[PDB]
Amino acid sequence: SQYQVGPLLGSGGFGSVYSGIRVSDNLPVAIKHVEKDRISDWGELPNGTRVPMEVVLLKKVSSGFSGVIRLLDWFERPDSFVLILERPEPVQDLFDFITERGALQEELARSFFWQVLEAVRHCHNCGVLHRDIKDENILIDLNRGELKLIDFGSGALLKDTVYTDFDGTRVYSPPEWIRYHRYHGRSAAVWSLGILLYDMVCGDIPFEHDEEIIRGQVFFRQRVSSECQHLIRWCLALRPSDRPTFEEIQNHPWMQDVLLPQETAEIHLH
Ligand SMILES: COc1ccc2c(c1CN1CCNCC1)O/C(=C\c1c[nH]c3cnccc13)C2=O
Repeated sequence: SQYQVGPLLGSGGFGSVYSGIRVSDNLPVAIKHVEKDRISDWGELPNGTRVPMEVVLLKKVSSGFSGVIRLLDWFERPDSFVLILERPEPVQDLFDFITERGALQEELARSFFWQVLEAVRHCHNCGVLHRDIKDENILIDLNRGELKLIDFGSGALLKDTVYTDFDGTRVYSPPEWIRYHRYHGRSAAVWSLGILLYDMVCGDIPFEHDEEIIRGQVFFRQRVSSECQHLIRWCLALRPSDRPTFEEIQNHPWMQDVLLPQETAEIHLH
């Protein structure tokens, strides 16, 4: 009615995502159907309405501009919720991008990683923990060179105490989760960021099995500068408290002289 539904973009047990167009202005959107009986975590709006937590989280971060995909609207159905999400065009997710082009040049990896950090910082500042940071949940606006974080379906309100639930991606999950089913938000995020950064510069993730994660030894399969290797190994410290803060990551020498998004697009995407 209010949207022209296009092709399916992806699906899972959570539900399904379609490309779409808002009739009123031809604005590109994504349409996410979320099955009610597969929602683990429910939240509340002021009005008291139960909604998926993702709706709560998205509202907390969809204020203003950011590298987070914005929730434009949402609807309730008898057995599902429907989320209307911002859709840049043309886009490609980071997983497909790395698949097509292999390991990224460090200058490009630096630009992308920096934008992800800024997006994650925005989330934390808004009281939101994403909990599933990975290449598939990152969209690249190919024209503007801007990255967007998506899928807060595994996320949670940020807190300073321990989390005992996790339904994000295992190979991006920290050793303390694998072992003790316990983690703290920021340090677990930093671990996933380490996995992400390795993924960008090596063209694949560093760990496949639980035992490799808890061993935490990083082998580099591509030529990577010593500074980048150092940042990666720091983010992947076995002890959570040994991991850097976001500020320490962004002040790391490897992170200096980041390209602007449009510069990034001009050199690397055009
Ligand atoms: C299994 O597929 C899923 C699952 C969850 C979400 C999702 C997709 C579809 N793609 C996403 C990219 N990686 C491959 C799978 O998309 C989302 C949000 C979106 C907001 N705006 C957009 C624009 N284009 C595509 C997507 C979205 C989601 O939460």
